[PDB]
Amino acid sequence: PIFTLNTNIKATDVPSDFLSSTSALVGNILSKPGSYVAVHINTDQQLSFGGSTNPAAFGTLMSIGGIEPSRNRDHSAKLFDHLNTKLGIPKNRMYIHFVNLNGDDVGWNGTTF
Amino acid sequence: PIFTLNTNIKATDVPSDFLSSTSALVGNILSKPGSYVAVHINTDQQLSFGGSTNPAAFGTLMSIGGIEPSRNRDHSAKLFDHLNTKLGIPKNRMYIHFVNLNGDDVGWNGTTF
Amino acid sequence: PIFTLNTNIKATDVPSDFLSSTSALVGNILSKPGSYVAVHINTDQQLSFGGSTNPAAFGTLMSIGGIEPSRNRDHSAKLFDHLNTKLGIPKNRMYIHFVNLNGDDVGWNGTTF
Repeated sequence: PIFTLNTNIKATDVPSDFLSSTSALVGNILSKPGSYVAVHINTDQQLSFGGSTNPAAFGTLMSIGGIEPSRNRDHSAKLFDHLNTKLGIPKNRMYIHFVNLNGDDVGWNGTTF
Repeated sequence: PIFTLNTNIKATDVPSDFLSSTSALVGNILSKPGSYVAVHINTDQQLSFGGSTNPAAFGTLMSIGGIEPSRNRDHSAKLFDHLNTKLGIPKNRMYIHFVNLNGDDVGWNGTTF
Repeated sequence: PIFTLNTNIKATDVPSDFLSSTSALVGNILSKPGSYVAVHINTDQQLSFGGSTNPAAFGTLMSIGGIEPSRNRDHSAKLFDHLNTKLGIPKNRMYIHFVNLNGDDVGWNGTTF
C-alpha cells in the first residue's frame, strides 16, 4: 500500500511519529504487512481549499485489494481522525482518493504482482 | 474537485492570485461550488519534457462527474489558456490528466461521497 | 508519456543525467518519441517504506498506449534496474504504478488526443 499526502502545513509541524503511526494504521486497516506499506507526506505546498490557504491536504491511498466502496467509508473515518490528530488539519479541508489497484499494474522488486 | 500541477518553473514566477484565480476557474468549468475546490501547485521541480529542462508542467484535474458528459477538450482549452497566461508556460509543454472520480472512492470530512 | 517519482534521497544525489537517461529509457520501452516524454523526480521527500526512511521511492508511469497487463512486468524489470543503478535504491523499496491513459482524458497543447 501507498499513502501519499500533499499539504500546506509546515514540515516542522509533522510530528516525529507521523510516518510510523501512519504506516501502522494503513497496514492494519488494509490488513497488509508493514514491509509493503509506503507513506509519503509532501509539506509546505501552495495549496488552497475552498478558496483559502488555511491548513488543508489531499492525498491518495492505493492498494491491491482491501479497498472498495463497501469499505472506504470506514477507511475514511479512521484516516481522517488520524490526520486531524497528527497534523491538526480540519476534516472538512482534506480529500483522500481511494484506489483499488490490480496486481498487474504494480511494479515492485523488479517484477509485478 | 481537485486540480494539482507539477512544474519546473521558479516559485517566484507564480502570480499571487494564481490559487484564487485557478480555484474560481476550476469551480466554473466543472460547475462545482468553490467550497469543494482544491488547488495545488508544486514548483521548482526537477522536470524534463521532450528531453529538455525548459519550462513545462503536468497535472491532474479530478472531480466526481456521475451522469454527465466529458467536456475535457473544452476544459483543456480553458485550462491551458489560464495556465499559459498566468505561468507563461508553453501549451505544447503541458499535460493534464482528466479524471472522473466515483463518489464512493472519495473521502472527505471523515466520510465518503 | 509521464514518469513521475517521489523519493527520500537527497536532490544532489540524483545524477545530472538521470532525467536524460530516464527519458530515453521511457521512450524506448513504450515505443514513444522522446518529444512526448516527461520525466519528473521529487526528491528530499518525507517518505518511509516499511516504516523506515532509508532510501526508497514510488512513482507512476502513465502513457496513452504501451502500458498493458502483458507488458508491465517487462517494463518493471527495466525500470527497476535503471533506478537501482542510477539512484542506488533497493528494488524491494520501490513501487511503480503503471497507468494506460485514454487520449480523451489527456490535455496537451490546448485540446486532448
